[PDB]
Amino acid sequence: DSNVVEPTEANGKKSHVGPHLGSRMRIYEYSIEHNDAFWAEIARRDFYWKTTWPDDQHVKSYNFDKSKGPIFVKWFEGAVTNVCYNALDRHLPAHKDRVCFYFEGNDPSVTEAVTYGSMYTRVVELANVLKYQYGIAKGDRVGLYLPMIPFAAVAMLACARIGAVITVIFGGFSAQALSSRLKDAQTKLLITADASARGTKPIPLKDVADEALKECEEEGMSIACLVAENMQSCKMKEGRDTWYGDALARLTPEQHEECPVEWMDAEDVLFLLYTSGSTGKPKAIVHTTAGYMVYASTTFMYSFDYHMDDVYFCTADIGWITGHSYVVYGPMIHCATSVLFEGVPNYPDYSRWWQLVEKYKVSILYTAPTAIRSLMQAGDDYVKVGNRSTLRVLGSVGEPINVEAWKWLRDVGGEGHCDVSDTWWQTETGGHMITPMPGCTPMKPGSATLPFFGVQPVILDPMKLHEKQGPAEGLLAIRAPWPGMARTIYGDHARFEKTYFGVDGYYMTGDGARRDSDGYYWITGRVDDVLNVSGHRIGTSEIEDAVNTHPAVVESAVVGFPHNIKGEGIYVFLTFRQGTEVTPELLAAVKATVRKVIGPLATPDVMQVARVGLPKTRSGKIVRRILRKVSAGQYTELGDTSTLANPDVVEDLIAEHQRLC
Ligand SMILES: Nc1ncnc2c1ncn2[C@@H]1O[C@H](COP(=O)(O)O)[C@@H](O)[C@H]1O
Ligand SMILES: [Cl-]
Ligand SMILES: [Cl-]
Ligand SMILES: [K+]
Repeated sequence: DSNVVEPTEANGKKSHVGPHLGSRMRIYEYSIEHNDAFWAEIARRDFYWKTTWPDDQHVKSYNFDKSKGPIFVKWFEGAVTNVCYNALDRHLPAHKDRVCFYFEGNDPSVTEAVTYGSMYTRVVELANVLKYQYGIAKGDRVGLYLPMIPFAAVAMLACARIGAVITVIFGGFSAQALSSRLKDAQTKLLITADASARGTKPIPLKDVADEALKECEEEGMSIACLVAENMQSCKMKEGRDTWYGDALARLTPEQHEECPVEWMDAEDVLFLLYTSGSTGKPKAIVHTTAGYMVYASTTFMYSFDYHMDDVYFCTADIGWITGHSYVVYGPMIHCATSVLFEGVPNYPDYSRWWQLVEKYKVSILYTAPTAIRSLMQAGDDYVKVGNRSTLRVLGSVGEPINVEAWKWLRDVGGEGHCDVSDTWWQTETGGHMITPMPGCTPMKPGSATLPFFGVQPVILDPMKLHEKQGPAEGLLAIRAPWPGMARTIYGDHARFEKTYFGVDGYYMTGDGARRDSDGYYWITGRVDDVLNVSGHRIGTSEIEDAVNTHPAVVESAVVGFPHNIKGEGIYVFLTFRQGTEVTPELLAAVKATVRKVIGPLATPDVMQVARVGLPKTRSGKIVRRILRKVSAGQYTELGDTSTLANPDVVEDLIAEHQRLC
């Protein structure tokens, strides 16, 4: 095809796989036909095991078919390992002087090169604080509410080292959203920081944590709080709250040097990550130890073709799966040199990421289509002042990338001497599932291209629910297990089977897709009422619930709409009680309610008042198709109105939307 972009010659010569698609397809075919041997050989080559699994030929067991029994997946069962030891200890002493993180703060005068040796010291100190001052035991839950600073990685690895289970709460979440997660995960300890800064905006962290802990205490939980000094005179509750500096001082000197490793079974839980579904409140996706460890690290190495002479920079936050797999765990297990950045691409100005690229000789950069589009809007002058000669791989994650942004990323940001890895995956898959690999994969802008090693995607007919062969469009599903797959939903396996295994034999992704005549996949987006807003998965029912907590609100309906920067924006239709004085202030207060309940990531982009009411059937069900079409200006595609109790409303909905948009 004419839209194919060939991999660069230089990347082809460097590739772990090889210089042409045949090289990839050789390994892929083996990884499907000899799936157990493939993963056993990868596992043996790339990771330390205290104890190996008993049989290379059977490293997985599973059931994808509800009629046979409960759904389950296990990998490397019988093996013993530790994630911290693989990310940190095994790299010493040879690499003690290698940089692990080139850290930069929001303020560009705040910088630190943190070596693997220094990370070991930091992690050993914290692990001992958790063990001997908090009595954190194997399997206990620990919450993290942290900015993108070295201590965030340190805390994730320390918890891994002692077998604690982390649940990371994105620093953008509100106090109520943090509290809900702490309660549901039953965390014994919260680790946070005094505060951070994003651009000119203060990011309170401990002050937010204070309200959240107060909420948890009103519900009878007892949660201790350990606070890192990032910027302060934060309110510290006596007996509950400790400064990390005061904890460090209570360590004996040899506890700055040694902390024993908890040796973990393969299916021991590593972390819980709360994720939005189509219904109900967000639920925690459960990842265990060995299979996730293997999958996240192996995708890191191949999807980005990471070598030891590469310098890697992922712009994603630890509050999301991308920062778990591709900021902390994956990169450090392969002993990568990474850039860790606390701030934003536009502070001090829009050259900031390019200043980081040139300063640290970044060769692999992993970011999001929404960020690329904002840089595009900002103007190319902010890119072209920077030396980009070291870049050779650029990655895109979290939402579909339009052809214009792809081309701009590669030919402006990467100066035309870069391969682009558009990686499709989700929280539930642990790691990349469909992705280009640099040097060996011809690229089609906008396509994730081919399945990762060991992955068998399919297109299911939305009607017949069987596999469709050849070029086809339908539901994207995976027909076989891979080591990184989530093992359950915390406390709700029933919902897990319902959500992902409604079609016996398959993992249902929740995404739509088209596979073309070359076998390349094109992901079309969620097929359920889940939005991807600036790359962030968020459920429409959660936003409606938050909107409806305002006392003036009678009812709301939330839909996504196309957005030229964010990919998808948040559109709110709502009705107020009779007599309400509707002003921009009131609308702003309803937005603030959403931001208090959830956080700024859920901020409504458009608020439309249904002066006559929402379109509902005679049974009271809101007809969401009308609202989706109206919010997108697709006035001609509204569809059926014959089941509306109130067909009079349709004219107003269009009229008002035209007024606004
Ligand atoms: N490369 C991509 N192309 C298209 N959609 C993506 C891509 N990566 C992530 N997504 C979307 O993001 C969802 C997962 O969000 P999360 O679980 O938060 O990582 C997927 O189900 C997709 O809808
Ligand atoms: Cl040990
Ligand atoms: Cl290497
Ligand atoms: K996403």
